[PDB]
Amino acid sequence: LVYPCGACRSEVNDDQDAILCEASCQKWFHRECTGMTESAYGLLTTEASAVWACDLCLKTKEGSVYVFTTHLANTAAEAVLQGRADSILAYHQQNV
Ligand SMILES: [Zn+2]
Ligand SMILES: [Zn+2]
Repeated sequence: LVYPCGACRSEVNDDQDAILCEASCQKWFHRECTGMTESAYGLLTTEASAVWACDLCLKTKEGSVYVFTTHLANTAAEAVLQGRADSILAYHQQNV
């Protein structure tokens, strides 16, 4: 099969950091095509109860587990790294 990046349209390969808009548009995105940080990527992909939503799905409220936009994933991860949140789910819980 082939999996075109939802933003740049080239193939997303297994050796590339990538996230899936799995609860909506069903497209893979290269991490660097989304604005997501490395830390947000590492923490979100490790959390099986978390799903990510891409910017185009957010724009039309497509589809309307814990849901993170790129911005929420970034800020939750920064709080984790700073020792200000115990985990990205704990941050989501507190902040919505
Ligand atoms: Zn891409
Ligand atoms: Zn999407």
